[PDB]
Amino acid sequence: SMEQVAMELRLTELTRLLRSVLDQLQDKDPARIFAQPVSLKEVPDYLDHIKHPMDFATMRKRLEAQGYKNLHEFEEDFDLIIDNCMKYNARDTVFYRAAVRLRDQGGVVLRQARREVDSIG
Repeated sequence: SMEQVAMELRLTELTRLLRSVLDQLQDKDPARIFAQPVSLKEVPDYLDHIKHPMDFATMRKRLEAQGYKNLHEFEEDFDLIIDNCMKYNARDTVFYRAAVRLRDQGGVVLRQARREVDSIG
């Protein structure tokens, strides 16, 4: 149907916007601390601590399969990246501090993305 097609075009346009958001969020992580999943070879106990791991590569895979239906879903995954890190790592670590900085800087990007997604519908 043409209605299905139109919905598919909206999904595609959202996907384009979210890819630009994701690039912008990831530039706020110049150390690439959140680039890839936590390695179970190097933190074998990780899953005893963190129930839903997340990282930028995993988000990017979801994005390219047009797997985010709205901005809320994408933000949930971004928040997992930060929140997981702040639970697993202590306050005095480079990891926790990088999460705090990503959160603060990403909030600005997400504030306007919310306006763009509403605005362009």
